[PDB]
Amino acid sequence: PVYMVYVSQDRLTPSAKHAVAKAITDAHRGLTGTQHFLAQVNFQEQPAGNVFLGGVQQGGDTIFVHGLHREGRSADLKGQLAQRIVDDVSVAAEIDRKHIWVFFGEMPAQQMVEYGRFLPQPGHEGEWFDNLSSDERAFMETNVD
Amino acid sequence: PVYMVYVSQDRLTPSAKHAVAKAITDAHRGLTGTQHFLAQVNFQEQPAGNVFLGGVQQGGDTIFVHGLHREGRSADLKGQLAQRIVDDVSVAAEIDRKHIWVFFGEMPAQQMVEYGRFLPQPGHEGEWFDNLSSDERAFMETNVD
Amino acid sequence: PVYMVYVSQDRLTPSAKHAVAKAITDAHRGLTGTQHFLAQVNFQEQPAGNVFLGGVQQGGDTIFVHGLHREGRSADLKGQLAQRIVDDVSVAAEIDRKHIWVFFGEMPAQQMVEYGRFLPQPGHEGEWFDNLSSDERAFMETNVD
Repeated sequence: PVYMVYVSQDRLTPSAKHAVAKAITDAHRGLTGTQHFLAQVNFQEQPAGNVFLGGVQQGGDTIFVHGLHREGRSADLKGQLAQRIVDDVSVAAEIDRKHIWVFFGEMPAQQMVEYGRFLPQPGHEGEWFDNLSSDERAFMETNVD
Repeated sequence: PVYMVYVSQDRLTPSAKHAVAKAITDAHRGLTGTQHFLAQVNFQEQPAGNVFLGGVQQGGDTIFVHGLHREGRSADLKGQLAQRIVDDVSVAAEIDRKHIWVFFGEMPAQQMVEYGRFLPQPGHEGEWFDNLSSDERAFMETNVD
Repeated sequence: PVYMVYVSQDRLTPSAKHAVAKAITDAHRGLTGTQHFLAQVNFQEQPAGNVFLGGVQQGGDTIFVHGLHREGRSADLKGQLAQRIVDDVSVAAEIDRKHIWVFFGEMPAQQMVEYGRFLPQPGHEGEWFDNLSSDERAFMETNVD
């Protein structure tokens, strides 16, 4: 998947960014089976005051997670995954849960490309990994924490 | 909903950001009934010259509104809401409507979290707000302009 | 369409941004037939280190293209469009394909607005253009390269 994470500049230190990425990644790995290296977390920083809620300019505590997923999982799994992200981003960022927004969007794997390769359907990532060329496997392997 | 608003750096003054947010938020409330505090406007500023139309680098005048909505509304309602955002943002920011792009994406409310809580379906915002904590309602009430 | 392109700061020069924007616009136009001026490429730059793969912070090499399309095209056409974007962007940015992520999201044209006007169904771009007013057609025409 790709998790776009919209935060205010200077709200998360580099280590807090690492912590937030590891929380989102571990959650997605834990609940779906997808290997760590297929999960990207992409922080998008904007000056504080760029978020408005109901017309009121905000400080810099709001966190918006936009999660882009392959189609094919159940509503039940997706709810657990969103709740676990709320949970673990709150702990990892030391920010209260009422600041955390999480939307999941879904697309057919047939129109999703990671590492220059089309994604498999959500249960099939094991065989998929194996007919990647040598180098592709070696490269992805290095992206695991 | 979350409205992501893609604009160039220094194109909108802070007063214009407030007026554009208010404009999007009032149109959304006026046409859907969703309470003000549930509508987020998130400005993503980039240096002018980062937008290309037909391969031709632009100045800093294009505005792309990307609305992330719950599923359940009619095509006619989304059409009126898209058009009102066009008209009202054009007025708020004093920009010709030909600079304004607006896309709506929808997701099930079941996979959509705001203020740390799962959203209801689009007609049930009343019941939903009546079963939040006292604190949660209070934090939420402060985000109305 | 709108192509959101997430790249690291100072990884693409002005000229490289242009080439990547031309690669995408040409790939889209070749394969779909949509006029050049209807294809927006919108570069979102963030400091290097804001991208985490498997929870591993990246340099500034990763590119994520998020395509926002009208519904109505075949899975095979979109597979050819995604592959050609990956290929052409690889040459134009001088970046290995293993760094390129491409996702397509689709929405009904009835909730999609470009240049302040609702988009037509795919394939209906020609007739659509002529019942635009003279000045709208004229502003649009200037965005071809």
